[PDB]
Amino acid sequence: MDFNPSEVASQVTNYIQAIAAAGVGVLALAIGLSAAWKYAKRFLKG
Amino acid sequence: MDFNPSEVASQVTNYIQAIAAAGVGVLALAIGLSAAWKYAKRFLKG
Amino acid sequence: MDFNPSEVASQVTNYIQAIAAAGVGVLALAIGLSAAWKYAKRFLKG
Amino acid sequence: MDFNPSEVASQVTNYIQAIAAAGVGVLALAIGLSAAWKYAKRFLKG
Amino acid sequence: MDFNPSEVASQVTNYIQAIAAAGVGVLALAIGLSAAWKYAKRFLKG
Amino acid sequence: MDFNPSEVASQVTNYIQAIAAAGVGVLALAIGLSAAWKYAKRFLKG
Amino acid sequence: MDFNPSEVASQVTNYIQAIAAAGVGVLALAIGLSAAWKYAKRFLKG
Amino acid sequence: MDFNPSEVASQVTNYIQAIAAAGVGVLALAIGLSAAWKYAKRFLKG
Amino acid sequence: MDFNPSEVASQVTNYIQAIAAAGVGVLALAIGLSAAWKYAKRFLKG
Amino acid sequence: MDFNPSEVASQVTNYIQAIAAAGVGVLALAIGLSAAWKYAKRFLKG
Amino acid sequence: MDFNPSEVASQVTNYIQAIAAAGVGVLALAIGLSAAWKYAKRFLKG
Amino acid sequence: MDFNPSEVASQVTNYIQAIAAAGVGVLALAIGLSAAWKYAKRFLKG
Amino acid sequence: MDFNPSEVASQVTNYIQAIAAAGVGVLALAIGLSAAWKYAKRFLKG
Amino acid sequence: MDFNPSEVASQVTNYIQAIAAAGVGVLALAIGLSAAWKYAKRFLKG
Amino acid sequence: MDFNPSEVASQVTNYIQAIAAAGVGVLALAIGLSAAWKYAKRFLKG
Amino acid sequence: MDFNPSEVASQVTNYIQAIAAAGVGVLALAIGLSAAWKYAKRFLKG
Amino acid sequence: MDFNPSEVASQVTNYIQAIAAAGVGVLALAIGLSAAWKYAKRFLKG
Amino acid sequence: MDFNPSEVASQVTNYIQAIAAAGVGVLALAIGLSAAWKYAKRFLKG
Amino acid sequence: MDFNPSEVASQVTNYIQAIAAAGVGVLALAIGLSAAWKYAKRFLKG
Amino acid sequence: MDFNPSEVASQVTNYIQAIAAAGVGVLALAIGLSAAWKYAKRFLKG
Amino acid sequence: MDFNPSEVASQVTNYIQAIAAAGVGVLALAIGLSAAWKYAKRFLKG
Amino acid sequence: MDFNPSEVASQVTNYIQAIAAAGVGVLALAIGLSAAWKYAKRFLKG
Amino acid sequence: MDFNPSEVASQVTNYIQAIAAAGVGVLALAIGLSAAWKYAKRFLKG
Amino acid sequence: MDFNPSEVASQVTNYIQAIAAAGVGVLALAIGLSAAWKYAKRFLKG
Amino acid sequence: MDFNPSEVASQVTNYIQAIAAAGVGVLALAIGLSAAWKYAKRFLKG
Amino acid sequence: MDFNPSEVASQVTNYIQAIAAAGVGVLALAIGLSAAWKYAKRFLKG
Amino acid sequence: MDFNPSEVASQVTNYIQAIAAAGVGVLALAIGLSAAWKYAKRFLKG
Amino acid sequence: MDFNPSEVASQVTNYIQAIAAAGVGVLALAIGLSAAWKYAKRFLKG
Amino acid sequence: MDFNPSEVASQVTNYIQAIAAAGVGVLALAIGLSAAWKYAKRFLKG
Amino acid sequence: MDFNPSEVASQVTNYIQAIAAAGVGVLALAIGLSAAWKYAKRFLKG
Amino acid sequence: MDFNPSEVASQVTNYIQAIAAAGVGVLALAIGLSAAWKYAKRFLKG
Amino acid sequence: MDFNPSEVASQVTNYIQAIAAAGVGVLALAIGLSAAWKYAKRFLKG
Amino acid sequence: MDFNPSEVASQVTNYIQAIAAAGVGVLALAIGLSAAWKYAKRFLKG
Amino acid sequence: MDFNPSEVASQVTNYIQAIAAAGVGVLALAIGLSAAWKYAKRFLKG
Amino acid sequence: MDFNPSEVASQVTNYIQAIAAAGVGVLALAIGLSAAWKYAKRFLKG
Repeated sequence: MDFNPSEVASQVTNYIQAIAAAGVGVLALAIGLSAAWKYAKRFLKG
Repeated sequence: MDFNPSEVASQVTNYIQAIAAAGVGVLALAIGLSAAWKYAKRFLKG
Repeated sequence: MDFNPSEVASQVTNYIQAIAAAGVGVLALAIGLSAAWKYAKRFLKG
Repeated sequence: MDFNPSEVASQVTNYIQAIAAAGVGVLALAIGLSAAWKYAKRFLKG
Repeated sequence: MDFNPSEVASQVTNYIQAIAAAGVGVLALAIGLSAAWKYAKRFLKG
Repeated sequence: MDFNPSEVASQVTNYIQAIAAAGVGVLALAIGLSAAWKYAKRFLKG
Repeated sequence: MDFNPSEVASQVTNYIQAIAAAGVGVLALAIGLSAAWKYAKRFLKG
Repeated sequence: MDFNPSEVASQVTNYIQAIAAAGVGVLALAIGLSAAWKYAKRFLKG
Repeated sequence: MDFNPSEVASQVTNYIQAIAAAGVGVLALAIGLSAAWKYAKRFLKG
Repeated sequence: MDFNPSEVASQVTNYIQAIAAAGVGVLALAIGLSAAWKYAKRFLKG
Repeated sequence: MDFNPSEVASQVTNYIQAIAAAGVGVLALAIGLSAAWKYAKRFLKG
Repeated sequence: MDFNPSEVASQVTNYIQAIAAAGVGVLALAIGLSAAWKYAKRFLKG
Repeated sequence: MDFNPSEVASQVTNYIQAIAAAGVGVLALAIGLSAAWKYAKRFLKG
Repeated sequence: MDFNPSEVASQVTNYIQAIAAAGVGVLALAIGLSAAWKYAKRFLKG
Repeated sequence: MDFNPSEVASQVTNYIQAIAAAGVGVLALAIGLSAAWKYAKRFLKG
Repeated sequence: MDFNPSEVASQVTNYIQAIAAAGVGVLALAIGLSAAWKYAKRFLKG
Repeated sequence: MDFNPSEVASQVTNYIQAIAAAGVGVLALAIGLSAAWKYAKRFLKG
Repeated sequence: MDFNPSEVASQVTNYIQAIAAAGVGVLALAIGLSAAWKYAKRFLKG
Repeated sequence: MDFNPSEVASQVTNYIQAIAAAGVGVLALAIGLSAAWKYAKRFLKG
Repeated sequence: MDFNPSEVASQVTNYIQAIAAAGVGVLALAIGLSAAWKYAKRFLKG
Repeated sequence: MDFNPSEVASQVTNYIQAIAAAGVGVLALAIGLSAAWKYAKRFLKG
Repeated sequence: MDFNPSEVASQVTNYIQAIAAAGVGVLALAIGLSAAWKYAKRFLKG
Repeated sequence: MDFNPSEVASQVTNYIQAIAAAGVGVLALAIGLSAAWKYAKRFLKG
Repeated sequence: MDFNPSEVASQVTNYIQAIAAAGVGVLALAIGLSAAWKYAKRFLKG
Repeated sequence: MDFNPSEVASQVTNYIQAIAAAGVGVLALAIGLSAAWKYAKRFLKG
Repeated sequence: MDFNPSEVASQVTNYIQAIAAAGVGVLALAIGLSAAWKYAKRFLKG
Repeated sequence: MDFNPSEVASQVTNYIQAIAAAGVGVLALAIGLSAAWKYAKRFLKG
Repeated sequence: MDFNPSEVASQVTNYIQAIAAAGVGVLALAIGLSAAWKYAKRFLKG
Repeated sequence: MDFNPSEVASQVTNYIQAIAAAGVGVLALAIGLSAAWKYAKRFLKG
Repeated sequence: MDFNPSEVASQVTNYIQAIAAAGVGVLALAIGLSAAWKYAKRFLKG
Repeated sequence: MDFNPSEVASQVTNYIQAIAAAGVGVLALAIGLSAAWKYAKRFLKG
Repeated sequence: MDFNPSEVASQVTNYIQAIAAAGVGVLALAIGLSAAWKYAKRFLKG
Repeated sequence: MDFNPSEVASQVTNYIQAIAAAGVGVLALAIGLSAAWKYAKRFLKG
Repeated sequence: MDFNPSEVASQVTNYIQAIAAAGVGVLALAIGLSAAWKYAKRFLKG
Repeated sequence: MDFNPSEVASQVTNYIQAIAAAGVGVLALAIGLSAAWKYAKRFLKG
């Protein structure tokens, strides 16, 4: 069993598409907000 | 999840239309008034 | 357990809606005031 | 402890009501005076 | 004993709720203050 | 598999064209507005 | 008994699905929080 | 010893009440003065 | 007596279930803690 | 004597409760201080 | 019987193809995961 | 009686199939575990 | 049989070309992403 | 050493009493003069 | 006397229960400690 | 075979010229952009 | 790939010619107007 | 000797009280000065 | 081969002369422009 | 590339000769007019 | 003499209590110091 | 090679004499002009 | 050597008394001048 | 090298004596003229 | 018959060429694999 | 000889008091300087 | 050889006196200039 | 026959030149790759 | 033959001069590049 | 041969003087430049 | 003579007390040093 | 000869004093340098 | 002949002085290099 | 014939000088190589 | 003659005191060295 460990490269990688997103990916709703958060202060700052 | 963070550009931006207005936008009622406020003093100043 | 860490993206994000607000969000009562604070000085300044 | 940092928005904000006043707020006694100060010179200026 | 190490995930995690708070969590009383601290200087700065 | 990791340089980079835009790119509608936001206050300021 | 040690590959592997999760897996509730923990400080930091 | 690091949140925080004041806090005697300092120049400026 | 030494495979193996746990198994209470121990330092580190 | 090595799991583990604390645990008095140490510099930095 | 022990080289070797896989081979499902496990922590770590 | 000692080669060999397994063979349930035992420590170690 | 073990150097090595790739190689799709993942946060960070 | 940084608030502040005066303070001899300077031109201007 | 040497299997075996323990068995008090010994260095190492 | 492992230094190194480029190298199209990305915000910021 | 990142200096720079213009450049139609805006008020002011 | 490493938590910690002060602690004489340093420039800046 | 790694100091360094320029170096055409960009707004601002 | 950024001083400066003129320079046709504009009112005012 | 080798388990074990301490045990005075050593550099690092 | 990095202080510094001039230095031809630019408007303004 | 790093707080601090002065301190001869520089223009401006 | 940065206070300051003059200093020939410029208009204005 | 036993040295030796190979010789297909087996774990381990 | 290896704990530990100092300890003369080094740049930076 | 590594603390430290100066130290000729550079623009700015 | 066994030293040794290479020798193509494998991850890691 | 094995120390050692170089030695062309690789990102990062 | 391995301390150490320089040492020509690189952007930034 | 061989157990055992020490026992002076040797490198490593 | 092997403990140990130094001991001249090497980059890094 | 075998202890031992050196002894030229080899990578790694 | 068997001690012994070498003696060319073989893997391993 | 063979026990035994030493006894000079030989490699290995 050697073809096994390669086909597996498919096993980390499918676990990763959304995952890589968890900090960066759902967060864009709150994170752009860090940007949106800027405007929060400038209307105040202008 | 990568299409996520772009679609999100829609999330800061919709939070911004009125917001950008808060200092400049409701204030035009009181701010033009800073202008209107000028006349306040000139009828007095003329 | 891999579906776990994604469903979790729901765990930072729900902690964030008000939170992101704490500096920008309650503060708009005092912060616009930084703007309102402007007028404080102009009636004096005009 | 996450509800903590929001309830706290109450902690900057209560520190701010008078505070925001310190430069603008007690000063209106002396500052309007900057205005009152105008008249000081005009009776002289008229 | 293998079910042991998983049930344990409960052992770090219960040690963490307040803990994660210690720097961010009690500190919001002093930290928002870093924000509140801003106003400290602006009434002075305006 | 070594030609793989280079061809991949194509994988971050295609994820980036719009992305790099998200803060700077959709925002130019609201951001120029930060500029447009200037005029907001000057007609008031002039 | 030689088919034994292979069928066994099933014995480490079933012990692993949740297990691999214990540090990474339950922790995403507290760990994303390390991320969520970021926001903790920025509303303060902005 | 885990209850230790939380009870400690009490250790940074008690070190902070006056401390946060050092730049903003004693300074209000000299800093409002930056404001008071304004008047210094206006009686001269009026 | 030859069936003896096989039936015995049952004798090491029953001695092993908890045993294998001793370093890894009770320790997950203290070990996850090595993980929990991380958070110990980050609230401090953030 | 085989029940011995398991009962022993009790021997590392009781040696560990405070111990795990030594770097993280007494140190929270000085370590939060690394955090408290932050404020040290900001009142200076603000 | 001497050709016997060589033909036998076929007897260890056929017992080995999957076997060699047992730790490395089924495990790639959980092991790449040790890699996949990395990403677990970075979305959190980024 | 000389054909006897050869036919006997059948007598050690049938005693051996499971036997050879006793240390390696039942143990794969606990031994892979030595491998599974690895993961025990890494979720802790990661 | 001695030429055997050398010709075999061909047997590990052919098992290795893709294999060496499994962590580094398929992953460049997700890994550059760790890089691509950077941009995820900067449009937010800029 | 934590009482140190507060007692120090005494160190900027004592450096400030005259200092704050340097532009506004010695200058009142020349600055009122900017006022006195007015009269310079009016006896000429009347 | 032939039943003698078998009944005797009882004579090595009863000498062995604790004995097998001597290196592994009392030592678990000091040996887990080799494990406990790990923590000794990590609180220092973390 | 010893001259082999040196001639091989040629084998990592030829795999590296473009590779080293993958994060830094294709990315300069998107990365300078991080710089170009600056200007994105300043025309807005000026 | 090293000549790549330099040739790229061409990639930010071509993105910049008009861009640098966006706030300053289209705006001269409205901005000179800030100047033109002056005259707006002087015919009124003269 | 296990009570040793805990009692020792007393050994880093006593080395730390002043130490933590060295950059933040003696420096408040020069650092507030960074603040005091501000005033240096404003009497000049007002 | 030890004289190799030093002679190589010549290999990063020759890759650097223009490179260091890429952000600062081609950009001076657009960057001074950030300065030139100032004038853009002042003729408007004067 | 270091001689680059100096030769560039030529790039802002050539963009400036007419530019500096835009508000002051074309405007002298309309601006002297602000002066010419005086006469507009005096023939009326005399 | 068979009870001998067990009673002896008492002979390694009594040699071990302090001994196990020698690297970990006296060293906590210098080792926590490796931790204390951290602070050495941070007051410098902050 | 340690005398190297000091002799080098000569390498940034020689790159700096004109350079520091680029914004301030060639620009004095156009910048004093910002001053000269004043007069542009006053002959108009007087 | 631990008393060393504290006694050293004396080493940055003695390097600082004049130093802190270099920008603010010798410059008061030229900087008040920025103030003195004001008068330069007002006798002209009055 | 620490006495260096102080002796240097001599390096900005010698660059400043005439420099501070450039706008205020050569200009007094043209600037008093702004005053002289007054008379230009009054002989006309009287 | 004495030349017999020497000519026979040919009889063990011809039985040995492949034979010596059986453990080392066919096994290089599976054994290098023990080496190849290394890589199995490192792509996972890197 | 067993009391030997413990008494020896005295042999690493006496080698350590100054030693632990070498990087952290003499260096505080140059390292605080890294801090002192800060001020180097701020008088320049203020 | 143990007295060696301490006496050596003398070897980094003597390499450091000027070195620490290289960025901060020769640069004060050009850096104060960053300050001197200020005046460059103000005579222009006043 | 005694000169035989020495001349034979030639028989293991000629079997060894390539052989010693099999794990280390062909593998340098894949092994340097373990090194080359590093770069795989750093372009990703940088 | 005993002088043989020493003269041989010459046999590993001559195989080593370049060899030791293979990872460190040819690689300095690509490795300094890991350093050169830094600059890759900073011109982008500055 | 034991005096050999010490005299050798001379063999790593002579390989190190320039070597240690390769990243830090030739690079000071390009690295101070990272500092020199600062000025690149400030004349632009001032 | 049979009591002889037992009384003799006293003859190996008295030869052993120091002896067992020779590698472990005198060596603790140099061996802890292997530990002490650690610190050798960390002050360097920290 | 039994007193021989103990007196010998003197033979490894005298071979060790400098020896233990070879990697750690002469190297402190180059190794502290790894520390000194830090400063190499920070004057550049500050 | 019995004095023979002792005098002989002189025969292994004289064969050993250099010999023991062959792996450790000539190799220190290449081996310290394994240490020297470290630096190879750090100038690259720093 | 009795002097015969002693003179013969010369007959095994002369057959032995090279012979003893055959495994250890020619092999040092390939065996040191087992050592040299180490380096084979470390340049790869470093 | 029977007392003869016992008195003789004195004849093997006196031949043995040094003899037993020959392999173990003179060799401790070279053998501890096998231990001393360890250190040979670790200063290299650390």
